[PDB]
Amino acid sequence: MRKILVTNALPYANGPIHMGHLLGYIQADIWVRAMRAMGHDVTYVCADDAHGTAIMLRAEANGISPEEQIANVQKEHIRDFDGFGVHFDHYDSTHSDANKARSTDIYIKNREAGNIAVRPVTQLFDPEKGMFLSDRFIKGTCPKCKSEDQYGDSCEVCGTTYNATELLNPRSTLSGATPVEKSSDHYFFKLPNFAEYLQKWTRDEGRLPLSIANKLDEWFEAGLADWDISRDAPYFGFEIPDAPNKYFYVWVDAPIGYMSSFENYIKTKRPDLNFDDFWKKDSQNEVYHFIGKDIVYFHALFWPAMLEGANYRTPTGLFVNGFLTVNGQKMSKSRGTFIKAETYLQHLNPEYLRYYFASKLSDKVEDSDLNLDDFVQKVNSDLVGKVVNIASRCAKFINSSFNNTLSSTCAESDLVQSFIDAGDSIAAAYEAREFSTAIREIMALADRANQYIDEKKPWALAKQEGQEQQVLDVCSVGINLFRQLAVYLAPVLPTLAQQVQDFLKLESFDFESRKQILVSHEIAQFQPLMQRVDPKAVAAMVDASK
Ligand code: MET
Ligand code: NA
Ligand SMILES: [Zn+2]
Repeated sequence: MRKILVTNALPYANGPIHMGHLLGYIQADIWVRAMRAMGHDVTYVCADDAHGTAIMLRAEANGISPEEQIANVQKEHIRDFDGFGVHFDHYDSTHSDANKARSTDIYIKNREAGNIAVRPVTQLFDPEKGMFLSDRFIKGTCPKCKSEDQYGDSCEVCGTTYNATELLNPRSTLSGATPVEKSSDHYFFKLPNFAEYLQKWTRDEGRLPLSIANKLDEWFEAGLADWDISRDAPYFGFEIPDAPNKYFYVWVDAPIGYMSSFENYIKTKRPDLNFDDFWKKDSQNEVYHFIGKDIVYFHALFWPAMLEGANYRTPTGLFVNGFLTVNGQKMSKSRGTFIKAETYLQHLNPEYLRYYFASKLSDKVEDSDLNLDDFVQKVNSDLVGKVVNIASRCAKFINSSFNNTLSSTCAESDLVQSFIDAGDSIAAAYEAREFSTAIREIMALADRANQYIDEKKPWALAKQEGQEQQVLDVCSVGINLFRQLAVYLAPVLPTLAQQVQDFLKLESFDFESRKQILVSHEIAQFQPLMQRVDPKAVAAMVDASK
């Protein structure tokens, strides 16, 4: 009865999608597809994160306006997401008019509720560029440990936090020039007004993964502070109402893009839904954000406080994932492991990576390692050599000898029913984001199917007097077992699933449809459904990434 709204983190419009970021997008897409295959009403949206100084820097580097820069990168991101089967219902932009309006609405409601303060602050200013400098565009000497080259917010060597004005001998990263100190009025969101609210919110059952417990404990012990939400002109972003020449910091309007992408989606595709159905405080529907562990603070503290302050509902849960390593090391251009999503697609089948990720993904916030030799072996053994070969080895006889038509009865009803009944556990694993468990359970079923075929030996039956019906019965069971496997893998391998729908002539492929055992059922001529992963193609991708 409850409908679900799901998002992925919004990528910045300042560069391409890389293979490491695909982990969370593929995780979310698998979940959405599996939940839909189980009959849930799931809406799935994303958008480009379009604002901020970093995006202005890229635009100028590329000789174009910010508006043309974000238009270019949005098309690139959509291209890459689509290439990996990450299919959103809608892909928008934080620059949209819908997001401008909702940003103003949330700000003004918070301002009138008492959650906004304005005050003059001392800020570093680049005199060459005529720009006030935010913390990530200032470097200097940490006042505590005296280490060079630290940004304006905190030191990586000793961990001290500070205002950028406490750095010794600072520099602007925009020009290298020495900044000067000036005054600028800044707008602050009064996050401390929500300390007790968030201490309860972050600990509600299902809101956050259990591992984030200690990380939040640190955060609440350290104490919440007013959040600086304004940026001075020049800034590519939304102007703050009644604050001339002041803009919302990109992170204010970025999560609002979740609302606005959804809002623009339902305006064309779900006339049965309205915005309040998901975002009014009395909503009975669910909202989930898939996000990396590096942005949990924005999503677990800033975001629900801003929503609560504006009388909107808050996310039901944050699904948090770790990072991807490659061959047991951080991804580097020098090792050719900082791989653009576009480069992978120029050399390899995307469903290789969907499967490999699924076989390792769990509900835990952990880093996943992509060992490239293991990637080749795992995908080839599991999919090409085991799962797809079950169809091949059974279809061989049905296509060649039995007019492409499965037997009129199921000769192993209990065995097939046992594969059907295993769907309940597989569905529960997908829903719990325990993808590695779902894959293991499916592969255990594939082993049982090969065990059955090996026991019956259709190749021997085809060479024995009078066993024609038994060859057909056995191969028909094998195809039915394969069909169950492909239904269960469909959230992970949607293209393979479409191909199996064509091969088995099946219009429906959701979980309910699997209860229909195929009998007297014409199938198409079998053709290979997946090529093996070629190690040279993997190496060509690595070499193209150096
Ligand atoms: C509202 S999610 C925004 C995520 C941000 N663009 C990032 O890359 O970290
Ligand atoms: Na995980
Ligand atoms: Zn330090």
